[PDB]
Amino acid sequence: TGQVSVEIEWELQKENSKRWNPEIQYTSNYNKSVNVDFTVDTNGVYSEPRPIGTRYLTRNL
Amino acid sequence: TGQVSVEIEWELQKENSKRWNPEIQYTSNYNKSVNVDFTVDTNGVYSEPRPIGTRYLTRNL
Amino acid sequence: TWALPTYNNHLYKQISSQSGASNDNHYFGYSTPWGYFDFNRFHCHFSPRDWQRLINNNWGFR
Amino acid sequence: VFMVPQYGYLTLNNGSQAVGRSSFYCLEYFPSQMLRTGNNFTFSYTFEDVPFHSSYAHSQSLDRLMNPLIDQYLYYLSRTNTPSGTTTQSRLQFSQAGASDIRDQSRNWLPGPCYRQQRVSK
Amino acid sequence: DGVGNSSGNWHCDSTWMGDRVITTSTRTWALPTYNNHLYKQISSQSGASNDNHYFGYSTPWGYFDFNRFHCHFSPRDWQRLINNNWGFRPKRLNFKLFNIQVKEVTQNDGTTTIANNLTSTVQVFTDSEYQLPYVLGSAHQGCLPPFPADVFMVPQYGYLTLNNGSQAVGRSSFYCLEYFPSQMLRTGNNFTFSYTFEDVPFHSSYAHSQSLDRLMNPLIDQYLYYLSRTNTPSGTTTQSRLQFSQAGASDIRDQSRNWLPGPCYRQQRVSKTSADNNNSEYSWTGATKYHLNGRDSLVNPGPAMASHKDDEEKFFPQSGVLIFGKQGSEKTNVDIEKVMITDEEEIRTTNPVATEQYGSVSTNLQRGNRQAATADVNTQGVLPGMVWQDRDVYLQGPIWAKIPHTDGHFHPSPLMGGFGLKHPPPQILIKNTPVPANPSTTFSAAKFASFITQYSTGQVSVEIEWELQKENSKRWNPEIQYTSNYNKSVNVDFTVDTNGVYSEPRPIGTRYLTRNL
Amino acid sequence: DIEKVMITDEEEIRTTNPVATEQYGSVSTNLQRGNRQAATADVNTQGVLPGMVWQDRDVYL
Amino acid sequence: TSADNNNSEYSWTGATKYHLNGRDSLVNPGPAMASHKDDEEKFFPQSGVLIFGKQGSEKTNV
Amino acid sequence: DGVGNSSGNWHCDSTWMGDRVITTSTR
Repeated sequence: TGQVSVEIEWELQKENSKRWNPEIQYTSNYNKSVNVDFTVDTNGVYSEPRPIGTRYLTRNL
Repeated sequence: TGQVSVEIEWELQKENSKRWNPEIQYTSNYNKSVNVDFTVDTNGVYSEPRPIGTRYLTRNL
Repeated sequence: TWALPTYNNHLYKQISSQSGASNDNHYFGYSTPWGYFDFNRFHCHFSPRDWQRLINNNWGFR
Repeated sequence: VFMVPQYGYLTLNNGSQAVGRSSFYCLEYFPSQMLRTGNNFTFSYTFEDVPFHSSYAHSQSLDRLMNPLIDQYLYYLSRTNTPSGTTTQSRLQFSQAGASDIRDQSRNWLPGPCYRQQRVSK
Repeated sequence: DGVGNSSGNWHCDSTWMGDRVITTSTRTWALPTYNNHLYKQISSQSGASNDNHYFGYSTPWGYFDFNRFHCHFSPRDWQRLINNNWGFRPKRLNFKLFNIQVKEVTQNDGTTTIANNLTSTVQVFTDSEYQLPYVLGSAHQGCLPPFPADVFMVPQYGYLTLNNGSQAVGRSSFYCLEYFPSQMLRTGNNFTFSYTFEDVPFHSSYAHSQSLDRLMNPLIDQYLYYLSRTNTPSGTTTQSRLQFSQAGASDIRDQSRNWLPGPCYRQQRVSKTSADNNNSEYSWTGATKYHLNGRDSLVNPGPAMASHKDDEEKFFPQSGVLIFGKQGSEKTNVDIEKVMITDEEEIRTTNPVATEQYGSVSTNLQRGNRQAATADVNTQGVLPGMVWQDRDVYLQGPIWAKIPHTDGHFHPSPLMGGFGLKHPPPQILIKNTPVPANPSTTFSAAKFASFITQYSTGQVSVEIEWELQKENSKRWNPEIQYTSNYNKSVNVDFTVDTNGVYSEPRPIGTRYLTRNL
Repeated sequence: DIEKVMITDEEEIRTTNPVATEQYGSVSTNLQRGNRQAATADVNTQGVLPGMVWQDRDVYL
Repeated sequence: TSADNNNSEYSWTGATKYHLNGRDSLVNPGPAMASHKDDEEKFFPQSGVLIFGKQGSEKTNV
Repeated sequence: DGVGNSSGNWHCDSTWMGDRVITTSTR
């Protein structure tokens, strides 16, 4: 047994949009729930509730 | 008559949170509508549909 | 782009509340031929997207 | 396109009438640059240092700042009287606040000032 | 250096150098594996009243706290400090974790076998950036013990976030402590780090010798007039005539004064003698409280204000003072003799009495056909010109507290007393690294549950440097100092009994020297 | 009518700021004793007291 | 004006005061606040203003 | 160094620097 550690460096292409109206972003729901999303429950079991895909910002063709 | 132009420089305090679960952000609704939010209608009348307040990110006390 | 008329026909005027007005609503002042610029509302400088960019990402600004 | 607002100001008043202290200002008394077509007017300003406006909402309430697992070491007045046979007798009893009685934990801080309002519903 | 070379040397002495004091204290600690190495979500019980709801998490991490004064000062050291100094404050601190021990317990067959595990490690990290909820300064248990000999058990870290009753709102924050880089230690390693406090005002260790109401010269009259008498006799029936006078020794209550006492949020008054107190359950219904988000929360201790007027040592505010427990006191519903109730008579010169109303104010415009009426103020907000004294700090009392990160805090000195720091000493979190037992030879994606039982032990040492404001009084008659009683007793104060149990018999507050206003 | 305006919402500052509609707290107004029950009164207006913390009003677009 | 004022000894019972250590002490002058509204130069606070004596005024009950 | 000296220090943080991000994770 023992520890393993992986580090990765990622480059980014910053969003530069000049769109006027507000875009769509990813937000956790404001409403109350017995468990918060992406967190251990009463028995200590982490769980990813939904799949998150990278496409929320929009650009023209 | 004539043109007026005002420029302002604003300083920012970048969010540095180490929270694990995803935070709440401001997003326009995904659903279809006869008018998009924050845009001129059929007759060219711009309109701010809802008030937007600055408090969405969360920090501890 | 802005447009500026000639207010008060180029004359300073003294103005006050109406005799009928309740005591809470009395006032006395002047109206001037001058027009002023104001941009004290936030949307004057930020566009909705710009505003979105600002709130989502920053803890503070000034 | 917008229309420039018209400037006016209010000073002291005694009802409709204006008291002696009231100030009348002639705007022209101030030097003002005169522009013709093909001229421009620019000027620059730097704000004073001011505190950043918080664009965050706290994730922890003030009443809840303590650790749920460990009890405090300070005591509070839990129960003022205790049963004595059939009729209850005045006896003071103290306890240490814990998760069970969070409302009673000792705390360093107090909420913000309040001037109360009336409540109307949508 | 090596497995068999000690990481550090034990240090416990207080050394005084002019106006500076360094107090070092070393303790041995033990750290279990909390929550079986699993983060857990915790909340109040369905039955719990709405005032008692909460939602948060319990973490496998254990933290160090030393926010109690006796952790650093010995009773004699404390005596030296109060008698001699008008003020003091913390300057900087040094913290060390050395002689780390990790052991393994084999509990098969009803007999427990404990043995070294030189390979296993402890993860320690300091939250120097304050991205973790600060659980310090809430007067929790587990402080480095007052007595040096005692061994203590490291507290377990947990935190509370937003909640809507039992349920947790969307805004609630879940923090993974591991997400923070934490240095890993083996036996024969050490962890040290240093911190320097921010400039803060000295905590007054003096009690004023002059009351606020009395600051004037007894011999000379004022030159300002006050409304002495509103009406005067006119034959048989008295007539409305205004008369003015200059206040003097004779009518001291009337002298004009520049200053006002400190703000007051009023308390309920309960007496140490059972007889006086009313026979009813007013512990909560009669208590002074504030409201946040629909939850009534008891205001304890509350704004600093004297506990009792003259000759009323018998009384004390319901929740307006600190109350420490005598050694051996249980958790729930102890009798009065089992606690120690603190006493704030010192601040009465400038601070109101918690039980009494701040003042009287006139509420109606009088006239010929309407008598002059006034009403009491039980709650006065700060007004310009007020002066007050912050709450006292005791040997068993808290040292500091994190000022909440908000737009506005006014006079942000912790209400329990202590030093209100913006950037307080960072929380130190330590957790045994989990070690997996014999795994199954065939692969399985499910997470492990069969860890090797472990606990770690070792020494911890904290040093703090304190600055002093030496007493410079030119008073003629002798002052009041703190002295142990001359009389014989079966046990000396502040010492282990026949069975080796250290015990602090009484609370010691810093205010004995006196200065003028 | 109400539908013709937009009413702002300050739920964010509730963690440290009182609820505008509700009273700040309760304070005891009489000295109890054997023959006198313990009574308290609500405070609808509390001035700043030492130790208070609060959040300034939000700014909107 | 003597007439307006009520015919009673309210100099102390009716006065605004604060309490320190069980002693009621008159709050004079007290926090700065205007002495009278418009057109009420006739009135003044009981102990809310400064009062100087004209030259030659005695000590008690002038 | 030795049997009783830890080989490494635990790292898990993501740090953002302009258009670059470094994400480290230890298990």
